[PDB]
Amino acid sequence: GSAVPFHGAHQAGIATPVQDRLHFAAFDVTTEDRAAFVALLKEWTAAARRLTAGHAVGEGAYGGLPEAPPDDTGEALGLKPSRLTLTIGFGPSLFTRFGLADLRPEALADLPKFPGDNLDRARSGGDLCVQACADDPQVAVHAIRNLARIGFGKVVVRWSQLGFGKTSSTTPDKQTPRNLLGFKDGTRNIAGTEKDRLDRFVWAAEKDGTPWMTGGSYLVARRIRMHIETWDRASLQEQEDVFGRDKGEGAPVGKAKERDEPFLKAMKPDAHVRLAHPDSNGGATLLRRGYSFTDGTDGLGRLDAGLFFLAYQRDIRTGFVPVQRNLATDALNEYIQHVGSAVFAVPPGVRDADDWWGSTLF
Amino acid sequence: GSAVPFHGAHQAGIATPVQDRLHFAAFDVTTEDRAAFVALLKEWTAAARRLTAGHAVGEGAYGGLPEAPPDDTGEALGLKPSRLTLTIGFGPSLFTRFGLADLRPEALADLPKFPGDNLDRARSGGDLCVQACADDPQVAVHAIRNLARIGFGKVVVRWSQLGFGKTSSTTPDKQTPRNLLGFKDGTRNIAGTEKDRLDRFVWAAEKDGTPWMTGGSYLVARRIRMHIETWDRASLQEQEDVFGRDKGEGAPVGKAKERDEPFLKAMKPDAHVRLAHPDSNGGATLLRRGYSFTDGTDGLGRLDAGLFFLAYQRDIRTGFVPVQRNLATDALNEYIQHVGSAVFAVPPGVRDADDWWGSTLFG
Ligand code: HEM
Ligand code: HEM
Repeated sequence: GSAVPFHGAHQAGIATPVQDRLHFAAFDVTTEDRAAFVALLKEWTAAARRLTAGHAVGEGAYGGLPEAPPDDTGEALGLKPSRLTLTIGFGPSLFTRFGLADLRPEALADLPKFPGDNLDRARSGGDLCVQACADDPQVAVHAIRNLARIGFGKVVVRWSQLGFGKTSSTTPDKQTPRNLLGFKDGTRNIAGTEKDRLDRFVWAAEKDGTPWMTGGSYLVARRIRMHIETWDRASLQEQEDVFGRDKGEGAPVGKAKERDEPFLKAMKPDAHVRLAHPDSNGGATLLRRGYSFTDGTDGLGRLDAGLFFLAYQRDIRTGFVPVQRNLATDALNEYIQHVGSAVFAVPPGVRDADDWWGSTLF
Repeated sequence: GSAVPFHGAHQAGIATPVQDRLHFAAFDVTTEDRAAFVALLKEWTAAARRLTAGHAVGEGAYGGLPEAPPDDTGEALGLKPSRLTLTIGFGPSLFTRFGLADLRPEALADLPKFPGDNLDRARSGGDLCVQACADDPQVAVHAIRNLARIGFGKVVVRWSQLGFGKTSSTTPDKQTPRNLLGFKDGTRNIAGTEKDRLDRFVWAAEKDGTPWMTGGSYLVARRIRMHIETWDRASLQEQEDVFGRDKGEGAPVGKAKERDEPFLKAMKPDAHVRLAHPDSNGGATLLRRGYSFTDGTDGLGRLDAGLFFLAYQRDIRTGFVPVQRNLATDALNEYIQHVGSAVFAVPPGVRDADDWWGSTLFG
């Protein structure tokens, strides 16, 4: 139930241990006034310092003037911080406003079309995002609700996604979680303790060509539907061949333990792990941080199920793009469909109590 | 603790301790064959015994014949029982099948239309329900996903709702939870410790008129959306006046502590507590066991959030119906809308290892 520090060289919510719950929101900007937008970023930063420490925003949830609406909506009263992190990102579309066109980073690349894509335009894109992660869903909803309220008249919610359980790991010392296909997901990631790998593959550097982004990262979000009727009638051998790992232990084919290193040539040529591995992609490595979702039934007698896939990287052109291109022949494609997509530049950390989200850009 | 016993005179998940998470599903029946349906109830009961003890269904999630589909879909491997309870109920529409029309309980009453209802037919009704409650949401979802799979060809999923209450790892057991309006919710309820009040207000008795239902109960489910952004623009005073309790402590007006008994005359005439209180309703008293929901945002950017209201009672005609009728003028109506509804008869418990869900009805 402890707090995660809000200040640092980088934003929290990336290398941080993965929390149980997600509430992700994408917002579009409705004001043309640069000064008013800056004022919003500062007020949001102040609220975030309170929320991540388990305190109410502004003057509190009660005990003010009877005739005024309370500053905080009150539904997190008496709850612990619950490892709340709040991570902000800026979409490519933001850079068409406030005279920012020449500051759009080259590494914030638009994604190509991929075979099999069926993207819903209303649950794609966005001028900006807030990723709220916490171990308590009520704490995460409270944060998003209060930020949206503060932003009334300057930003609107475009789309949101809740994640009921994690399907990722930045802590290899702890149990790896399972996705809704029943396999462990997160074994070969980047750990929060691997400082050299984070510097090489995740954090943007000064030399990369965009000074304001130094210490930030780039985020790809993909909403992926799972064809669970089709999957659940597949044989055990079929399921294991798709991935290249066994279902029970999650060991590479032929080996005994989860964390034994894969031997790729024993896997089928279209196995997911074989196609996604760094050695198959010229060394390209990602930090995966996604969550499972279910949004009701599909209207055809079945549960809906999916995975909200989140990846962080130093450059979209050298991280997600080459790996997803290599997945064109993946055996997994028979059982999934990408139905939503967004990219964001995630700025550097808030250094201290006088700093604010986006200060290096504005 | 870690597990809740499955066997009993009553089904678990009613009077047993309230768990942190819900997955509620309504099912429609696609078979006309009574024997095939009974076979399904037996298979489902066997699966439920496994699930509630933290074991995989059938022969397991791995290690069988490579060329067969696994019996269990595998996403709960490595998790704990998590206090899972599975509670089954039968809707009025089931009793038009299998020759059961003369065994529908009179206490399983159809609800009247109430003022301001805006019910979505696709998220209403259903022949059957399973209420899955657990501390870990993946344990609850895995239960529903595997029951639906076992039943494929005889039942389909009509509608499904996820919900949340407190997170017990971080929040004391004695603290009342808050709903998404920021008010404490559950102060004056029937507790699972109150054996006599359960016998009076919750469990069906033999003399009530339907022998197969003795030790069962009746469930009303209402999906209630909150107009969150309108509520959040109301003054503190307006919010407190709507309920008749203060927001910080949750005490009745003119009192000091949450658990102080209310003085109804100090509240406004259309305050929610005043209208809902048993003394306003001829002594009618309910067991509330609902969960908050947040599904996402709608097409206008508004939060799709609310309360998935669940009430158990000895008779729908003397429990939910009188109380909800008395809320016709509730000040809360400005901020909520009922958008889904269903009613179920929840049979008695599974007595021992040879018994099965629905045995008193089917024989
Ligand atoms: C519903 C979609 C997906 C499922 C169910 C899934 C499942 C898995 C599983 C079970 C593993 C093996 C355990 C592990 O090392 O984490 C894995 C590995 C991996 N996946 Fe996926 N995945 C999906 C989508 C994607 C996407 C879209 C990408 C990237 C474009 C991706 C990239 C990776 C990578 C890089 C690995 C690690 C390979 C290695 O270095 O050994 N996955 N995935
Ligand atoms: C979104 C919908 C609702 C909200 C936000 C809500 C909220 C509350 C709150 C804050 C209390 C006071 C604390 C407590 O004793 O639990 C309360 C009490 C109560 N509510 Fe509601 N409620 C809702 C809907 C309903 C409905 C549909 C019914 C019944 C048909 C109902 C019946 C009651 C009862 C019986 C009490 C206890 C009164 C007493 O004996 O003091 N509520 N509700």
